[PDB]
Amino acid sequence: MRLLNGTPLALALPEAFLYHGASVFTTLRAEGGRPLWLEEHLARLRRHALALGLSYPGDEAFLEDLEALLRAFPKAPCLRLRFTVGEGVRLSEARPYAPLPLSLYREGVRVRLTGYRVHPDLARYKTGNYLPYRLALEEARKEGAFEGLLLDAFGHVVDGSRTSPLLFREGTLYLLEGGLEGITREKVAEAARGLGLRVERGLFRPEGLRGHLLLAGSGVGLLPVRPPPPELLPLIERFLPACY
Amino acid sequence: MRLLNGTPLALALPEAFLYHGASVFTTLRAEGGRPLWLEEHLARLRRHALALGLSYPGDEAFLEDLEALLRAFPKAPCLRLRFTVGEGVRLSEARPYAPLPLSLYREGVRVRLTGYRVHPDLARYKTGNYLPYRLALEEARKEGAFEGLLLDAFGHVVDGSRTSPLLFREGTLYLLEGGLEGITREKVAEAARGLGLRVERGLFRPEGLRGHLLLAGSGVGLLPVRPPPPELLPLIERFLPACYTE
Amino acid sequence: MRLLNGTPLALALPEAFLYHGASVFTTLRAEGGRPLWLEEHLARLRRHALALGLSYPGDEAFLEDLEALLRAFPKAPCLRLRFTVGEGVRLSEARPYAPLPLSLYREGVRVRLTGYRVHPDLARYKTGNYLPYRLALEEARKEGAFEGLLLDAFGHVVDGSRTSPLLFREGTLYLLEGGLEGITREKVAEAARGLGLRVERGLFRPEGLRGHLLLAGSGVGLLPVRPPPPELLPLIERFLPACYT
Amino acid sequence: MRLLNGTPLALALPEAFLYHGASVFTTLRAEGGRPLWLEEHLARLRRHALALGLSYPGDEAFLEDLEALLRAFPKAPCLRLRFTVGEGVRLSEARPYAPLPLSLYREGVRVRLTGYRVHPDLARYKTGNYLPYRLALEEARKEGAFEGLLLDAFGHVVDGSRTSPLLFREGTLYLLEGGLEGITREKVAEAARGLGLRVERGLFRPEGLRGHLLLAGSGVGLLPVRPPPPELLPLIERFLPACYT
Ligand SMILES: *Cc1c(COP(=O)(O)O)cnc(C)c1O
Ligand SMILES: *Cc1c(COP(=O)(O)O)cnc(C)c1O
Ligand SMILES: *Cc1c(COP(=O)(O)O)cnc(C)c1O
Ligand SMILES: *Cc1c(COP(=O)(O)O)cnc(C)c1O
Repeated sequence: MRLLNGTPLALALPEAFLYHGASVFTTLRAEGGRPLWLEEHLARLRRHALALGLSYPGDEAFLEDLEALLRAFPKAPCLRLRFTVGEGVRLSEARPYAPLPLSLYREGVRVRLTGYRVHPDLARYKTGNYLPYRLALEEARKEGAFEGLLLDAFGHVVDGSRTSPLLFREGTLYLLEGGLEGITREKVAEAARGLGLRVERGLFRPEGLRGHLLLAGSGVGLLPVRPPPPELLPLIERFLPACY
Repeated sequence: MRLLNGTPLALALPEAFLYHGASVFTTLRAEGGRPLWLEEHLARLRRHALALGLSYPGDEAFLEDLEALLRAFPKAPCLRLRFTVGEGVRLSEARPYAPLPLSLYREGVRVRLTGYRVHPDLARYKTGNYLPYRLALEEARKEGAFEGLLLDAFGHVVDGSRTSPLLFREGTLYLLEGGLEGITREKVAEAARGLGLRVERGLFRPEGLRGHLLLAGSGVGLLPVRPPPPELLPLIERFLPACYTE
Repeated sequence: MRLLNGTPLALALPEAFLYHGASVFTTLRAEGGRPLWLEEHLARLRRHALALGLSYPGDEAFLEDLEALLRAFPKAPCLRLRFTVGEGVRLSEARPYAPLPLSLYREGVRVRLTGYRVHPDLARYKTGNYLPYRLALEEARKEGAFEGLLLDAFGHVVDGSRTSPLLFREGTLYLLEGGLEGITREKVAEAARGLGLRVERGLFRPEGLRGHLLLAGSGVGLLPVRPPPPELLPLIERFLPACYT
Repeated sequence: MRLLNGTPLALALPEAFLYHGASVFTTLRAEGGRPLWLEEHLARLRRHALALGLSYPGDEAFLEDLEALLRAFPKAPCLRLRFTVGEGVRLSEARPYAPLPLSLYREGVRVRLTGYRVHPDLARYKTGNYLPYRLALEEARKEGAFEGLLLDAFGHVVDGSRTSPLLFREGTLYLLEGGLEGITREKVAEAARGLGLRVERGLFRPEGLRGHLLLAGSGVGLLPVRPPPPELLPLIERFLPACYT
């Protein structure tokens, strides 16, 4: 017997999935009824599932799900999509996307460096064990900061709770190493190279983070921390959600 | 809109609970209708919930649940119970308990040391972020072992996937630090003192594990790794689940 | 008094060089009497010596040793040269180069990912503290592989025991950071860009080694791990040791 | 062919020993001709050699060397000895011990905390890859510190260049983890338990080194950093080298 808030509760989702965070996921934005970088997301999700010993449902199954989801909210310019894989479980959902105010891309947001660490074994996978990231964001919100930053076991700053951090300093856009290989950040790097900007990767500690931070992710595009450097205005423009 | 395996889904539990493993829990054994260390489990569960910013629904609600569960199994020699807290979630469940073979407590089990780590910030809490522990047990079982052991960031051996490791050498019982403070382990410590055994806590590296390993947990009692020494027979007896056919 | 294998011995070398691995070095290939990338090798040896507080004997001294070594092996199609610097020690040596079976450049070799680590302070320098590299190669050879790969303290795969690893995917060549800045790897990178390929540098975890691996160094040129990707065929040709004639 | 400073040098020592720091070693003190803790030193040298794939030649080969060495000091003053093992290499040596000023065992010495790291794999062994230690000691000596301390990859303080650190705080003697398990430090730990003191191992950061630091090593015995705490006076006296009368 199993009770939820006093009331008997039946089956539905497997225990591993519900009780143990035993899943991998990804989140995409759809714009004009077209998901951004669908292939990249499915290729990553498949890699993550396989690395954690989950069967991947196959692209066709997700494409099928997408046929229904894309029409779920006809009055919204954009959608937030989530694709989630667990043993016995393909969970695909959609909700209206609510863009940040444009003024946040012009004026920038704040970040909070937290003391929370990524998992040494899971940090490179987008998994249901998300508490360290949720906790980091909770800490950040406690100061109205937009994003919280996490560390590895060595004290490097390696990730945001839901965005990938970049640092612009000297003449150079740096991608912080050590965390999730974010799709948005790789596209940003690609676009920055495409514009003749200097792009490099590096492992950073908090004391090395001098210059302008930015945050990339499927939920936000490219979001500057504090007022952006002028050199990156066009790069930010290019990744602004098309949702106004 | 949500689809489960292609078919629409009216989701019963909150998003974060399912998607983020955002929960704390505890698992208890009941013997002949009586829950073991109920006070300690509810104390820990509240402590873990408060540490992780999750609303605790109160002892009474859980004790209400408990009566119902116990009523559903009036004949069961033993039960495994589980109490889980998330935001907007009070989950309480019970199912028949089945013991390990009695010989295991005499002849002992195998462990496998794995390369999986606990989370630096959540290791002390019993949370829904339980994947490393799953992976550790999966590795152990692949290798024909009963339990998989996990490391901290520095390579200390700090936990089992669902049991708490102890080391016994000469006349002292060591509790290995850096993992979950298991309730069973603390009880085992308590009983060992009462036996005229000394008890110390420390951080141990694999090579520091000289002596007899044992495993403590709510689901097993106290289980020796390999045959136990007779200095521990008393302790093994005391914690052996009272759950074999009448 | 010092006994070597029971026999009293007056040390020809200073204790630091011998007991403590206190040296920097480089190994070059000479092809038909001409050293490959001599300028690069000597500039790096100087940089490394100075970085570690070792006095550098000057290029002219090694140039003189080089000629002396060349004179000694007038027939050899290729030579393996080692120039080593320690305090009060210039050591220059040569032996005939032993070319790999030519088919390895077509069929590729195997690598073994090992658990050996490079040193946090010395990974960037080519030093006589070389035991972790030898141990990695030992393990690789015990497992039937050609090269062993080493990690950094953080878990990235950052080096091979005597070659620099490269990863090709999609249409970009990645140089693995964290280990020695090899001369051959830099040359391959420059050549790859000239062939129209994108080149990127990053720290990679073992798990992240998706695509084709290759190995670069003065001892091998550019050697593929398993059969190469088509895109890199011209680079394998360009860097092939000219040592089969 | 090898050239040493332009002059042909004859083989003598194998490449791995010579160029790669591929050795394990231990250093002993002898007082009146008998080496302290000879069995422990030899047992450890054997374990270190085996762990690193180096053939250990047997205790008797070193004992034969020892007899040869002792023959050349009939006077039997204190001796500093070193036993070194590489592949095809057994090196044994002895020279007069140089005692520290007696005053240092009551006054204590200074240490310098360096940024040099130990090697992740080799920190637990006493090997020829000794450059980080050398470098740490050189830094210490620039400011008149007796010893330089080294870190691990996390920033823990895990060893001295040639001595093992201990920390005494409340009434507990701590052995700093992460470096070589010194013979002297284990002996000290044993004697400390016999005095009814508690002894624990701990992994320490620089912040956490509050209390009395001490250094243990086959050369120095037990050597305090700053004046020592009274509880430890008997241990300093037990381990003070018998090389002053
Ligand atoms: C999703 C996520 C990101 C951003 O990745 P994208 O693929 O750009 O959406 C960054 N960090 C963490 C921890 C994430 O979960
Ligand atoms: C539950 C659990 C234990 C055992 O704790 P008890 O309170 O004795 O039941 C040990 N390790 C882990 C990881 C656990 O989840
Ligand atoms: C010498 C060496 C290489 C190869 O470098 P090159 O300069 O290309 O010859 C690669 N890795 C290690 C560890 C080396 O010592
Ligand atoms: C030799 C040594 C010590 C001291 O060891 P003993 O066995 O006590 O002589 C401490 N640290 C390092 C790095 C050493 O090499």
